[PDB]
Amino acid sequence: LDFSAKVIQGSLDSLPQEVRKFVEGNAQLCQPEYIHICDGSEEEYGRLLAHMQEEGVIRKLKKYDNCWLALTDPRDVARIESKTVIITQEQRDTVPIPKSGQSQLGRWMSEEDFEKAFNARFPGCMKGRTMYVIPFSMGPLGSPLAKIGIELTDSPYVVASMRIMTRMGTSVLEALGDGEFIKCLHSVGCPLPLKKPLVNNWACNPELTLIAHLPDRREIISFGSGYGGNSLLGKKCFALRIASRLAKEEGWLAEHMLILGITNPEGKKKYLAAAFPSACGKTNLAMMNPTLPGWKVECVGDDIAWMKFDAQGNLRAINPENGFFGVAPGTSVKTNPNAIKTIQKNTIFTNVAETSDGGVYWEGIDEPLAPGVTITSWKNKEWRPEPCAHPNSRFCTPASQCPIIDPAWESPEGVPIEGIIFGGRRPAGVPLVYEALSWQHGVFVGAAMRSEATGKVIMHDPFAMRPFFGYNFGKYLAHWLSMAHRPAAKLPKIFHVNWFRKDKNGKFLWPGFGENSRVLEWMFGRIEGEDSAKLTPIGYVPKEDALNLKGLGDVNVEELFGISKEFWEKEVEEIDKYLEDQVNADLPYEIERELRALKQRISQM
Ligand SMILES: O=C(O)c1cccnc1C(=O)O
Ligand SMILES: [Mn+2]
Ligand SMILES: [Mn+2]
Ligand code: NA
Repeated sequence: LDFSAKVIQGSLDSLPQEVRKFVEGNAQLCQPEYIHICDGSEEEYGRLLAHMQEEGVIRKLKKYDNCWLALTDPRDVARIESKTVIITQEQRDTVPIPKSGQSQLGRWMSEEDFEKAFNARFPGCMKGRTMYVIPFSMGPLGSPLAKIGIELTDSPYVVASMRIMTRMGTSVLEALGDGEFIKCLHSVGCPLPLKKPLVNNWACNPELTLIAHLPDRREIISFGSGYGGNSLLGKKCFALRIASRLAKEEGWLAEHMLILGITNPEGKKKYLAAAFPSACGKTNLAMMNPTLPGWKVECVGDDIAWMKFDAQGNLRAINPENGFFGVAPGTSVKTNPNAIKTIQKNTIFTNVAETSDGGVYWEGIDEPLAPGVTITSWKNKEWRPEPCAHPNSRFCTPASQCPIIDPAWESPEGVPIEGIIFGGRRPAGVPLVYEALSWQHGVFVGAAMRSEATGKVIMHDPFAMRPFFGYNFGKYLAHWLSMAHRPAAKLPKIFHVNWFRKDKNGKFLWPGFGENSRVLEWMFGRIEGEDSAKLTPIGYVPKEDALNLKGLGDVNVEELFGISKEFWEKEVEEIDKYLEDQVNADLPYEIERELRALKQRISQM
């Protein structure tokens, strides 16, 4: 009952009553050998890294300043949606009841089934291991938008990564007090003595992997995987799934959006948010190096945004994270030079390749290696240019190290969002940029998002939230629409972008990268009320010569902004059937109305 004798750091007595209960009740259940209450200190961090190094769990990267490499079990390398569930009394609160097929907008599990699953996994699960108690805040410590969690885990890798990806340690505990917190429980599911072989010194249990959310109990319970999205419970589980439910209840928004600040040559600054599918491109835009002279781009965050209208009706956003857990492959000086600078210090890498001189390597890194330098792949074999890095391999780096981190990125009141950008991977039919005709149309544009996966398949990913909805997507849509009836709400301009448009030959029509600053300039000007737009059936596009195309030469703007009736007829039809099937009885009136209006404008082409 009393686990005081097994505490190796901190004190049960010093914790708040409800934090003590959570820790102890789970210590009784999981049966850890020790309990380690994290203080978040450098001493704690450095010593835990050194200990993972002793046990072959991580390798130090001698080329850089305090960087580390973990290579995982090939079976445990990404989020598993088919094993990710939300528990509520009624299925319909978690997912809309689909008309004809299976739901693509979430996975419900009953309380009864979950309790059985829990009981078959967690008892004894931490035997012989340390239970780490991680107090963490999501958002700047003083922010009224910030929310506090306690994560218990038996993985040192999760602890170190949480120190980066959240604000972690003693000060969180002192701030929390007798307040409320999200209860976060995680185990890798490998009690000692090990029943099964350990692969690549990476403890996991694929067969029993389960990532569960119980919003009504304020608990996140995750078993069997050590990989980021499944084990860093503050991130997807808390900051999108639980938080989007809380957001709905409390009248704010929790979204899968990057946040950047952009300043023009006359000193005026605006903040924008953007939701793109997990098929990334977010971190690139969030850290964009703008080519346009006199423009500046600074990063507030690259993944998640918690947004709330303030008393003045401004939509205020914070980044609830403390770091960047970005996709490593494809990251280069060319694609994201700001990312390269960030990750050369104090960064934990996972499943990337290692050079013989202790550097990192991945596909699309585009840095020649000196003759003499050989490469060891993420699978721990020598490698010759099978990919040297796993395609979902990662870097985990502090946000404060980004050389263009926004000076207001930790401001407790957040930053005012004046524009919201949706977008996706569309080779055909969708213009480079357009602007929604209204808030209601803008919500429909988010609802309608489609993107080509990596023959090709084009999938729906509404609001970039398909894997992340905390609750019924229809009600989520209703929640977005309600904002139009909030008292002083200054509703931001909604835009949609497609970097991926190809010509007949399969070649990109837009150069992208830092040239995307040119599209951001147009957005900026439209927010200022400029007359730079032309009306089309799908929304406003830049009118003749509105974009700055100087220094690019002859970009084919006709094709790049071409809108075909036959394509868009097909598009609205496909969207109609998707919303009817997947949202069904929960599709709000106003979304059906936007659908009809779009169909109608197209038919008149
Ligand atoms: O869980 C992930 O893989 C993940 C990790 C970091 C940022 N985004 C994602 C995502 O899928 O959107
Ligand atoms: Mn993401
Ligand atoms: Mn309305
Ligand atoms: Na390993």
